[PDB]
Amino acid sequence: PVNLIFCYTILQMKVAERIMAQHPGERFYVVLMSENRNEKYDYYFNQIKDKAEWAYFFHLPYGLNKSFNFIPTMAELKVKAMLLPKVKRIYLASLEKVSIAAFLSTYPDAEIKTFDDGTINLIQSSSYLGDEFSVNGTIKRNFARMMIGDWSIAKTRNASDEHYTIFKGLKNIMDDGRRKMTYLPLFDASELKAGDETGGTVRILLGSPDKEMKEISEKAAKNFNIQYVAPHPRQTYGLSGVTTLNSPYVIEDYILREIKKNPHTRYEIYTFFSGAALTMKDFPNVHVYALKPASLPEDYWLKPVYALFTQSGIPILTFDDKLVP
Amino acid sequence: PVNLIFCYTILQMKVAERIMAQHPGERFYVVLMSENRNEKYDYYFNQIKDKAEWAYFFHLPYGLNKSFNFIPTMAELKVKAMLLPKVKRIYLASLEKVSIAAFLSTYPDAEIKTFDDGTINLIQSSSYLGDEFSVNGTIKRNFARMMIGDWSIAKTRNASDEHYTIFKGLKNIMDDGRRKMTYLPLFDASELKAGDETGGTVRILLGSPDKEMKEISEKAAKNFNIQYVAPHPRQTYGLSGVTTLNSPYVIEDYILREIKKNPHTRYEIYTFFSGAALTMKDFPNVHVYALKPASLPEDYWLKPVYALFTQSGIPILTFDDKLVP
Ligand SMILES: Nc1ccn([C@@H]2O[C@H](COP(=O)(O)OP(=O)(O)O)[C@@H](O)[C@H]2O)c(=O)n1
Ligand SMILES: Nc1ccn([C@@H]2O[C@H](COP(=O)(O)OP(=O)(O)O)[C@@H](O)[C@H]2O)c(=O)n1
Repeated sequence: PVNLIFCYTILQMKVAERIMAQHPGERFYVVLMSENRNEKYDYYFNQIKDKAEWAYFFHLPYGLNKSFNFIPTMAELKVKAMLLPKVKRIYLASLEKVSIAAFLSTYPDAEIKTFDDGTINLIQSSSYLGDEFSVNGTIKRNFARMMIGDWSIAKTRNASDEHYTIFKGLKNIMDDGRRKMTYLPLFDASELKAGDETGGTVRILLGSPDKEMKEISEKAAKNFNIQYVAPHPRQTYGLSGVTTLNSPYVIEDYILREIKKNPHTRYEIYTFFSGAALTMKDFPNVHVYALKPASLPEDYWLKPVYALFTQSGIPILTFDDKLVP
Repeated sequence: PVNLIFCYTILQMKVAERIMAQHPGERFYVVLMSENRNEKYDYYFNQIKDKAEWAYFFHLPYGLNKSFNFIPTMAELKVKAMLLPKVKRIYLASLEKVSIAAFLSTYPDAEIKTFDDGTINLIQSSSYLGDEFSVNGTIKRNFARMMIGDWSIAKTRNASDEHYTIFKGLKNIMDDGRRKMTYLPLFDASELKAGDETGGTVRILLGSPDKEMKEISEKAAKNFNIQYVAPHPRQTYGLSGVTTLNSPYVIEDYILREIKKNPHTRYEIYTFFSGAALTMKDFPNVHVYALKPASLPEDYWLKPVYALFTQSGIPILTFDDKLVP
């Protein structure tokens, strides 16, 4: 159980030091956020790093703060005035209307538009009311409590008149009557020239970011005879006995390039319920499979995941990982 | 006149690219804010940096985001759950209740306490109603409009039950009946052992951060025969013909050390109305002077500055800079 202190000036750091020296028995994490860095600043930051359990110094880009901790002069007013950019419109993920809400309000006349955060846009309001979410003090209740509140503010607090979704035909949480829904497809399957699938089958497993799916994954690769793993961008460890595909592209892009180059090849994409299955279903010559490992709990994925997948036409294969050496 | 786009995932960056490619004639600044960095992320960031008029990639500290752009698994819920720190209390500058407001609300049961931003705490509510601030479309009106709103939310939106001020005897903007005011003195003048001022006078000019006070400053140093300049921490250029004092300390600290070491020396501190004069007035053997250059406009400092200074007992000297070679 910790205390936080936030600073943005040297004198505020001296205050942080007085506050800590007054609570010798307490734990402190201390964040300095400042546009300036120099000998003077560091010296007082490092004084705080020596007393705090943890300390971080965000070195922000010049002119992000349009207010002042001091009383400004006509000079200091004019400079900030004429560097403050002139802002007509702002685009952001729906949930960023919550977390970058304080910046939004400093541009009250900017027209706002949002786009999907990701697959989290696809869980509809009522789903967060399910029994799955309604036990108490549980980790699933706290999540639902949170999203319900966050979506509320994203929908009701800084009027934005349009929402971009990348998912064709699945109801969006932001489709609330208060805004235009626009479909914006990220991926161009035309000009690919994909024909009949002769000359072979390439099998790829999508990697999981959970370091704990390493052994399930390796078994999946063996069971279904998959040669390649496409690692998750949030993924950090490796699989043994499976050729990892190293590439700067995300999977969808990489697969689009391969189809262009290999227009007769059957592509099989296996995934533990990654969002990619949803963006990829309709790709020509691509066949997507959800893998549901029997050894994980049933509640390891939220009920809405299963619904979304079968609603989207993706096979959910039961996989008996425990029967694989 | 610009458009902003904010992202926190690769797919959101692809959306940013579609949005820009659809407004070829518009200017874009694009910010990616992400906890992960790698080949995959950079590649898509650099794609955006090639189309945007400007682009910046904040590489945030792990686990700052307690929500999800994807639908999380029981694993992904548990990990975030048990890394999310346990937070009892949060300390921050009064105005940071506005700018870090969205983080505050994600800790609804944390007890909150504030401290002064700086001298800006000393301008009282009504002062922002002055004629000085009440012409229209002016830069001074916009400032007052802004502070009035910011103070309102700092005072009324995330109940905090105590405010620390570093200024003894000057009314604080946060002294609104809704909270305890506590004086927290930053600076220990006792144990200094300052005696009668014999053995000489040391004169120091406080540097201005306005690169445009360079010539006024140099003249001040010459006029009043000041040998040393203490440069501002926000200050970035140098003075000619004045020995700059290089030190990691801020002025108050540095002066405290000097008095200990030189307990019979008279210290004269000259300043164009820096906040330091307010924290320093009562230091033993320190005599502070405000310098008001005749060649600047009268409205270069806000009326409340002058009031605060004379209210605080600091001499305001008229300085005829134009009469100095
Ligand atoms: N192995 C993988 C998995 C996901 N992805 C990308 O990650 C996106 C969504 O994955 P997800 O729902 O498991 O979690 P997040 O990626 O939204 O963080 C997909 O649309 C793919 O572009 C990938 O490139 N390779
Ligand atoms: N030449 C100077 C001027 C200010 N300062 C520090 O800056 C603080 C306030 O200066 P100010 O009101 O001109 O503007 P800010 O410093 O609040 O940004 C003082 O309390 C000093 O600690 C300094 O160390 N040296």
